[PDB]
Order: sequence, then C-alpha cells, then structure tokens
Amino acid sequence: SMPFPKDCSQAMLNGDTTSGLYTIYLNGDKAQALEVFCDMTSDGGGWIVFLRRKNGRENFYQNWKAYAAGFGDRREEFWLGLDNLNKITAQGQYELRVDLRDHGETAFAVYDKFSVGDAKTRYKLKVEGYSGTAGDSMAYHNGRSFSTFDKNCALSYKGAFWYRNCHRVNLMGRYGDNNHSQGVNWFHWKGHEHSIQFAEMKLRPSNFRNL
Ligand SMILES: O=C(CN1CCCC1)Nc1ccc(F)cc1
Repeated sequence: SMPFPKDCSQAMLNGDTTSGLYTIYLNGDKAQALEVFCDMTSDGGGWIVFLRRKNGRENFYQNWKAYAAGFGDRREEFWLGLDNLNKITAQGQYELRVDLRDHGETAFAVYDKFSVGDAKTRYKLKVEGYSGTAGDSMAYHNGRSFSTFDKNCALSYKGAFWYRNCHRVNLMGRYGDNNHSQGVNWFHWKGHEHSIQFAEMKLRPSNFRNL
C-alpha cells in the first residue's frame, strides 16, 4: 500500500476495492489530508467523485467561497470544491468521467484531459478528448472560468458552473426543475427541459487504463 495516496487510483491499488470514503493526500503530503468519496466500481474504479446529484436534498445555489471550498455530504449530494479540484488536477494528467441516470436510462461521458486552474484563473476548465454516450456537452464549456451568482448565468439559472452564454451542462442546477435551462441538464442527452435524477462527476489519472 501507499502511505499517502494522492487520489482514488493510488488508494485503490492499495487493494481497497469498496466504493466509499477514503483519505487522500494532495501532492502525497501527509499535511494535506482530504476525505473523498472513491467510486471503485465504474470502468475499473479509482475515481474521486467531486459532484453527486441524486435527491435534491442539498442546495447547489451557493456562493463563490462555497464552490471554492466544497459543501455537502460526500455520501449523498456534495461538491468537492474548486480549490481541491485544482490541487488534484495539478498532480498529473487526469481524465473526467460523468455518469448520468434518469428513469432507468444511463449515459456517460469521458474526457481524456481534465484540469481546473487556480483561483487567479477563476478555476478555468480544461476538458478535451471526449468519448461516451451522453454526447459531448462539455466541449461548449471548455476554457471557461467558473461562475457563481456573486462572481450572469449563475443568477439567471440559479446554479453554478463554468458558464459561457449560458450552458449545455448544468449539473449544479436546480433539482427536479424541468423549466428550460433551470435543472440538472446535459443538453446533448436530455435537452434543456429535462432535469436529470442522478449525476456524478469524477476524476482519476488518464493513464489508469493501462498502469
Ligand atoms: O464539510 C464541510 C464543512 N466544514 C469544512 C471542513 C469540515 C467542516 N465542507 C465540505 C463538504 C463536502 C465536501 F465534499 C467538501 C467540503
């Protein structure tokens, strides 16, 4: 086992194949402990989950400081934090996976390259190298800074995202809201008038598939 695993891939290869809460250590530093939910089952596992929508109990209409730091219950609905995502994605080359499920239907998207810049970039999104079944709805968002109501699409749709003008992906939108562009949307799967029941965003090293 690795004493200070830096992500869910290093925590897994530590043998632990059960999805749930694990401690990772940013940059392998024992003073940078971070509790994460690891999805150890989806496409070989080793995923840090950083967003989960599943029941609408948690409020995602939250401010810049909340999106920077993270909020919610890692076992239920939560957002891991942009500062955490920046620090994780700085560690090496990460891939993004998005898992969606609505009324029994599933879809996914994988982006071979995924990074989140630091606060001086307003946590700029990089997403490249799409594959999947959900449809490439993050391409629209590539290179965009993060937006909250207090730093306007976030206000206008009551969510938070790497908004452009405004979105094809709104996974931090209003739960169960089927009004145009208000809900948990992935446009190229279910459009703008269908709020998705279940959504997870997760990351792991892009080289995991052959390590
Ligand atoms: O749990 C908190 C609240 N405070 C901050 C530190 C311990 C108590 N925030 C948070 C929640 C979920 C997550 F994924 C990331 C951050």
